[PDB]
Amino acid sequence: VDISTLPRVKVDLVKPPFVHAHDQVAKTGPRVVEFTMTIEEKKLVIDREGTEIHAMTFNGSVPGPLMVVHENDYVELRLINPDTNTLLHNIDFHAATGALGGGALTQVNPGEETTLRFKATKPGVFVYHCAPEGMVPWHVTSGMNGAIMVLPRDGLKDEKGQPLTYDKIYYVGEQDFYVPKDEAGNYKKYETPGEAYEDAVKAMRTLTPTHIVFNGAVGALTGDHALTAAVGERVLVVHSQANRDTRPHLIGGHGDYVWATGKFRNPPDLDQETWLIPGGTAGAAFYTFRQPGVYAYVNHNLIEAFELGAAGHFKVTGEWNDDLMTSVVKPAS
Amino acid sequence: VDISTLPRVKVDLVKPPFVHAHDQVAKTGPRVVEFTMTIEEKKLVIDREGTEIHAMTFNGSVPGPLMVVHENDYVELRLINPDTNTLLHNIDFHAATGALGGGALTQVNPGEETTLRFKATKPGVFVYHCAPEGMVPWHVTSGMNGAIMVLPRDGLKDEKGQPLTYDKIYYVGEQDFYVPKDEAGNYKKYETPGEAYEDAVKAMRTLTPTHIVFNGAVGALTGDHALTAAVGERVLVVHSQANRDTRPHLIGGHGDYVWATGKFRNPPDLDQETWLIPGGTAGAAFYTFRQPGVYAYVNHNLIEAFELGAAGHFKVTGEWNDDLMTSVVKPAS
Amino acid sequence: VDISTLPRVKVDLVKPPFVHAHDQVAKTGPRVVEFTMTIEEKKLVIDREGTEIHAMTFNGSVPGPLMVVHENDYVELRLINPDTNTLLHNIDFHAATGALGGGALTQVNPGEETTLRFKATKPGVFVYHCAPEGMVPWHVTSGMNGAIMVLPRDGLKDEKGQPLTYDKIYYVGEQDFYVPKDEAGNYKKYETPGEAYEDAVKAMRTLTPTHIVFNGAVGALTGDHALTAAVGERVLVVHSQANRDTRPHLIGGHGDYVWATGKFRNPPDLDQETWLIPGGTAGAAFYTFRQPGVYAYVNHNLIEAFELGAAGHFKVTGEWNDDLMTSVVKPAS
Ligand SMILES: O=N[O-]
Ligand SMILES: O=N[O-]
Ligand SMILES: O=N[O-]
Ligand SMILES: [Cu+2]
Ligand SMILES: [Cu+2]
Ligand SMILES: [Cu+2]
Ligand SMILES: [Cu+2]
Ligand SMILES: [Cu+2]
Ligand SMILES: [Cu+2]
Repeated sequence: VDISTLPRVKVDLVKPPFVHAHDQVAKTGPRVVEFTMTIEEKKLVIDREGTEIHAMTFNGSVPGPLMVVHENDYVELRLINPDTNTLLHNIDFHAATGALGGGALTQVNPGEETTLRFKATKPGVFVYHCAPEGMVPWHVTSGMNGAIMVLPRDGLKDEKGQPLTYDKIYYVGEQDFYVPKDEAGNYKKYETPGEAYEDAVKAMRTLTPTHIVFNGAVGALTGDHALTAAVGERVLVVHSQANRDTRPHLIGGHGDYVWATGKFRNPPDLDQETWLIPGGTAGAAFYTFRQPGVYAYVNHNLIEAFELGAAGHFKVTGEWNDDLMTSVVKPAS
Repeated sequence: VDISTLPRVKVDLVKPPFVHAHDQVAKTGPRVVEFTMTIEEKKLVIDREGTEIHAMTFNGSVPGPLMVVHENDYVELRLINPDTNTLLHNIDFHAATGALGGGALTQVNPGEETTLRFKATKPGVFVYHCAPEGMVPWHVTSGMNGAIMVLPRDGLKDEKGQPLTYDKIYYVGEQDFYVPKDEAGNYKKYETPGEAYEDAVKAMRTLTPTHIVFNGAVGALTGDHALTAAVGERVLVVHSQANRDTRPHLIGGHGDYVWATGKFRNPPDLDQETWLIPGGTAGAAFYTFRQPGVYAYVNHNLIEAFELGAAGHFKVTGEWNDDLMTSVVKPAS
Repeated sequence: VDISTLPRVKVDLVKPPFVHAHDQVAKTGPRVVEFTMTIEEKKLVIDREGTEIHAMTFNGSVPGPLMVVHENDYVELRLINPDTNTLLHNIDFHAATGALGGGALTQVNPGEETTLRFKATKPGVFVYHCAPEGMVPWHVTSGMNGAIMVLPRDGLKDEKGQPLTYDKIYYVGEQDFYVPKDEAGNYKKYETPGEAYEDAVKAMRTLTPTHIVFNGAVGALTGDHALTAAVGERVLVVHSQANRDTRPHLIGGHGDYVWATGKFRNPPDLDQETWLIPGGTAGAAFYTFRQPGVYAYVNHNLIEAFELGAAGHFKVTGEWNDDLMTSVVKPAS
């Protein structure tokens, strides 16, 4: 088919954990969906101690923004590498077929741009990430990854074929960082990317992250940036991990319907407490809130959550249900 | 509904790997099921070398006892923290909805008790664990975790909707411990919990357990404490890991029906050799023994099993089936 | 039944990643399928640096060869330990029932052989590995593992019960090695297996592989030994990991149908980007190629893939489909 005869729609992306507006059920036929992202190398402070790294980002954030299309739409990405950056970059979409997910066709030096198009033939949530030949894990574990959601044209379905419709969606990107340490255990610091590269490789080869964070920093999804919901609201949480396994858990809730490995032609797993998202995968969990208050959303390696950073919060408004849970006798002597 | 109009039944818990008596198919309507647990901080020897730690337990055991109810029963737990303990504790049930699984409502200092009630709205096996704000992984990885089984009211079902009925059930709790080491690699030792806390945090942050054990110690489920069965018996093995992934395997057998992530509204996976239970999850495997002899039940990271402790035994009585397996020619020159 | 009345067929094994000829749909009734393997202890160079280890192999390769039978065939293995080896060995089949998978019946000193028979009662791909009491992880992580495929008698089926027929099959064995290091980080070297044993145990207990490789060495499945396919071909990739989790991914493709934990009575997961194969398991992924070119097949812990060795290639011939993917604007200033 002549792709030039199809509608074109330009998407304006938003910063995670928020997600650009879209329709769950497709209101048009197939479209070419146009996205632009600008690569930004920048310093980021990632913990409460003030540890600052040289991050590599799509569109200025870790993770990169969530892109949303429907099955059999075409994704057309303009990828810009401005001359204020110093490295070569590209992009691999796990949603795409051919050319190493796009990476073989999108190598951009500083000062260059490119436009890639692919057909989104499989529904699900998928990782995307930079992947320059020979330097792949360094770019990925510097923050250069995000996700894309390819919705079925008739939206999501439960294990019986009945519709599932979310009221809110959030995208939680989980990032393992490998900040090199000296023998005494303090984080080093480097003057150029090339001077950093060998100790970055050394640090990665330990297979022991120094930090594991949501939305780019310890505490990013807390306080004034906590996730929010109301009792009775249906929430989809998309979670990705481009390099390392994770095991999400909503403390005080469940995943009512979970696609742990993210692919919507499969029936969801029901009533999960915790789910495994393998490294290199995006998953999605659907929950209807039943109680108000603070929830923690964590990687349930609790060391990874509470020591290394992989924990955020929901603040949920509404009525308390004492049938579902109550303190019969409050703590007392 | 007026919960006061429902029957109350008091359960008397038993020490793992055994499980209190219960009915698979509910013989009554919904009930308030009353449990009591008393927290005990105690020294435990966890390996053959004599390594002794300061464990934190529910009811004196690692893991804490398996609680069993049916879907839409109410769980009413009296949690006691005697004044012979020194720390603050609480409890989070992954089966429950609201207040961080109960933790926000059950904070008990030494000398205090509390009673929590929640409705068990989802069937499955679930973790429970202590979770005091700011000190969560330390309590969990000191042994303060167990599991609860919420049976469907009409018992278990296979992938076709047909009943599955177990003859025996066992609960295997798997515990990762992080005993601090000095530079030479020997385990340290500490005079108070507060003096231990920083090196416990340091040890946890390595993400490398020093010990990974079933039922609280190397070898606990061997010898006179091996699990037992007969040929032809249907056995359910509930397995939990509150903090770290595991991959159970019955050496010489299978999981005929497995809920790897523990939730009974899902069809089981059939004929598994090995299954992944993510950290923060309980799973359950159903097997019908077909051969007598010794079996090993392991985490099939065989280093974790045979070096670090994650191995137990079954001793199975009955007839040998030479059709299923035989030595045609015994080892010989 | 009198096994002596059944047909016998002798299989002649081939070196991975290739697989001996077989029929997907069984063309005969049940058979005794006869295999022979000869254990070989040998030196292997496993990386580009020239690191040489003392490997322990079935039939001279890491992994051992893929064996293929049908459900309810009998597997009859002659296992030979020649007197040129120095250690005791045996074999455990995860496909088998009883005697620790066969290990209790197959202990062979150098200069001995044995013949084991078992009934392959469950369809799926399964690990086999050596397992000498007390030394199990050392033999496994020295390379002494492979896999066996037990096909359903009517071949593979999709999630709807429709046939799935592969045109090509490959077996990728993934091996974690634990080469002991000195304090400075260089690999040691040892003069006998007994002198190596304690530092091998020490190295294993770090839970941090030094190398993670496909088909026995860094780069083994690249260059003149890349995997091959044509556009439109249906390929099954069997992947095993006897000791540690992995997460396979075809870079530029998908797993159209995946049995991540390898057992064919279960419906496959559709459209996977990445899948988790738990340590101690074999899995299988079915894909129909749609684009030509180079693909990388990796463990999608990208550190494990590109630093530690867990990466191979496909070279795929045929026509490029610009509807599915194209460069709209090639990289340019
Ligand atoms: O369930 N909370 O750690
Ligand atoms: O299957 N045993 O390690
Ligand atoms: O998807 N490639 O790393
Ligand atoms: Cu990059
Ligand atoms: Cu990738
Ligand atoms: Cu506690
Ligand atoms: Cu928890
Ligand atoms: Cu061996
Ligand atoms: Cu095994």
